[PDB]
Amino acid sequence: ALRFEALYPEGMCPGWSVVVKGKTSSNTSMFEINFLSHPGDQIAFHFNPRFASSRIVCNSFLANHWGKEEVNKTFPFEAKEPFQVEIYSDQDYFHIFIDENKILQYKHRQKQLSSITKLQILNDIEISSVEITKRGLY
Amino acid sequence: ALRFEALYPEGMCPGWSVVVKGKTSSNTSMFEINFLSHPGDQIAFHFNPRFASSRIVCNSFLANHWGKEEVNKTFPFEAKEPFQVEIYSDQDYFHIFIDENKILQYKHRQKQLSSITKLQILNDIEISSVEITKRGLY
Ligand SMILES: CC(=O)N[C@@H]1[C@@H](O[C@@H]2O[C@H](CO)[C@H](O)[C@H](O[C@H]3O[C@H](CO)[C@H](O)[C@H](O)[C@H]3O)[C@H]2O[C@@H]2O[C@@H](C)[C@@H](O)[C@@H](O)[C@@H]2O)[C@H](O)[C@@H](CO)O[C@H]1O
Ligand SMILES: CC(=O)N[C@@H]1[C@@H](O[C@@H]2O[C@H](CO)[C@H](O)[C@H](O[C@H]3O[C@H](CO)[C@H](O)[C@H](O)[C@H]3O)[C@H]2O[C@@H]2O[C@@H](C)[C@@H](O)[C@@H](O)[C@@H]2O)[C@H](O)[C@@H](CO)O[C@H]1O
Repeated sequence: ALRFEALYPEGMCPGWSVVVKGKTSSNTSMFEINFLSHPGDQIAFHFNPRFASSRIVCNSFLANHWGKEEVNKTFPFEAKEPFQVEIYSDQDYFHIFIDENKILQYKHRQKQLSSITKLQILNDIEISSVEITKRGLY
Repeated sequence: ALRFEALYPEGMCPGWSVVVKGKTSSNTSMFEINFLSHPGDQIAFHFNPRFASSRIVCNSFLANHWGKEEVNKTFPFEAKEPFQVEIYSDQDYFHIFIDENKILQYKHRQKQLSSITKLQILNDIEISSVEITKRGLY
């Protein structure tokens, strides 16, 4: 189920942060935050915390296929407890912070960063806030 | 021109805050922030700062007609200068704060508040941030 979508047609990458606060409803489901590129609604970045297995799966869906999964060594979420996830893009990575701690980086596979105009948040997350902010590049 | 859209299908009213930060590009154009209700994409609240005339026009577009304009001349904007607009809904009004000053309140005309699932930001605004927060008091 779609919980939140945002569209910024001029392209929200690189140099933008998405900050999502919320918590899961279940102990053993999952949610995803996807960054989609236009045209095609390809998934440039899929961030998928899976609470049954305590694994964060990251991937891209390009040319009608999922690529190689990048699975983080740790799982800094707790089911049913509030978290903050920030995803910030630079020229080379999506950088993921959870509760203000740097957790992982994911190298861009879709290189056409300015085509990433759409954010979707799906499945088991009760959102308390979404912030989309133009940070720039440092 | 659509600059930003957000969809929150469970309803973002009442008790949510939307904070928009940005600046205009022109000295004498205009932008609008619209809260839309589903089904129908009716405009529950249209917030339209008009820089040529220094007037904030507020209205609703329901049953295929604009209603009575509620116009504020406080116009605490300056062309090309960063601003912060916060729109917070309670059970009775949309409350508007600009640069942390309360400017106006607008009584709900669309009474089906939970049907307000969509935010659109159009025309002459260069967005630097959009934040959408439940329990908009915090
Ligand atoms: C079984 C399969 O086809 N793939 C397994 C991997 O699961 C997919 O992992 C992807 C990330 O690498 C996505 O998370 C994907 O789900 C998303 O995409 C699909 C379309 O592909 C749907 O839109 C989902 O709604 C969306 O979340 C995962 O596939 C889904 O879950 C699988 C377990 C399976 O039930 C699929 O049918 C379902 O679409 C899995 O991570 C990997 C390791 O276990 O094994 C692959 O086989
Ligand atoms: C001329 C007219 O039809 N209406 C005048 C008022 O202008 C409209 O004001 C509305 C709020 O009360 C909206 O701001 C509207 O613009 C929005 O909606 C229209 C569709 O109705 C379009 O989608 C626009 O893109 C959108 O911003 C205003 O109408 C627009 O501006 C007018 C000046 C005119 O050019 C219209 O054709 C255009 O749609 C105006 O504020 C009022 C002042 O007294 O006079 C009304 O007649």
